[PDB]
Amino acid sequence: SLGTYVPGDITLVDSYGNEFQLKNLKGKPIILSPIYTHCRAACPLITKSLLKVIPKLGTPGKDFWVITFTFDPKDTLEDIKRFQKEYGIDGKGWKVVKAKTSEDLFKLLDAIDFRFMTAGNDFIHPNVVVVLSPELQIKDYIYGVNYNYLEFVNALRLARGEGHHHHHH
Repeated sequence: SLGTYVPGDITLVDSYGNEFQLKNLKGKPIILSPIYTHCRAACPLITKSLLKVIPKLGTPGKDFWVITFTFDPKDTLEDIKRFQKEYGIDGKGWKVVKAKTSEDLFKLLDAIDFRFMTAGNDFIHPNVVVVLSPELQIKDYIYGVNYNYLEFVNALRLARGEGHHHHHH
């Protein structure tokens, strides 16, 4: 939900096995990309679209964090490491992570209003990237699988508390 905060005490584990809490990433805007590693449909499209827009915007780990996270609670460290290598993701400025426990997973998905449902061996789910402020406030949602530059620039400005002086609020 726009304007609400993602809980900072969510524990994530990166594709190198490093554990951290979401609050550890405070200080820069955060681009969050929910996927599952065995998706051969939407998630590669989302991730490939991100690979094409992110370099226009800045340097992950410096200007903002990028966090690809799996919502499939059966994905293990091996799965997220495989996903990272597949897309050439650096793994540090742009991380591929999983939730430590189901509570971490619920809490994250609940905060960003994301729900999924089983469809045979796949999941049905929305295509979304969430942009957070440096304090973990949800500032924008970008939907679909074919991202444009301007929408991301605008989202990052909102994340930084910028691009508002054209209007009295």
